[PDB]
Amino acid sequence: KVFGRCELAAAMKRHGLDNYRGYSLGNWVCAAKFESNFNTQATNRNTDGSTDYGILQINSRWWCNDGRTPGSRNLCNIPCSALLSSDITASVNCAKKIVSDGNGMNAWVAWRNRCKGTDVQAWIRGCRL
Ligand SMILES: [Cl-]
Ligand SMILES: [Cl-]
Ligand SMILES: [Cl-]
Ligand SMILES: [Cl-]
Ligand SMILES: [Cl-]
Ligand SMILES: [Cl-]
Ligand SMILES: [Cl-]
Ligand code: NA
Repeated sequence: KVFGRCELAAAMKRHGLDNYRGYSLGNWVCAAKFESNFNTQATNRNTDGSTDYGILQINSRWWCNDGRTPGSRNLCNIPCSALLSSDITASVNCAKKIVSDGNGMNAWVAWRNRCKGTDVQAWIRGCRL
């Protein structure tokens, strides 16, 4: 599913992401825009043989099992295909583990390079939340 900006903001708010570990909702929308272009089906293969899955491009080396990433962990305890669902619940629950891990949202390279230190409130402007 390809989400609208406000539709996704509302879904993330209902799943408890607004101010989760201090990150306002605009941060999560900005990250999703630049990671996946708001497309739950996005996949991208990395040089190391790991793959990034879904709206928040969660990586198979640490967070999910795709059956093809040797010596990988599955810290979210989910098949990576669960992250491509139109229901963002599995992605959100896994993102909460990731952002609690010590690096905060710096774990998302697109957030660090394209969202961090920008006016992220702009991503939820105009939305009925
Ligand atoms: Cl947009
Ligand atoms: Cl915000
Ligand atoms: Cl694997
Ligand atoms: Cl594991
Ligand atoms: Cl699994
Ligand atoms: Cl959803
Ligand atoms: Cl933090
Ligand atoms: Na894995």
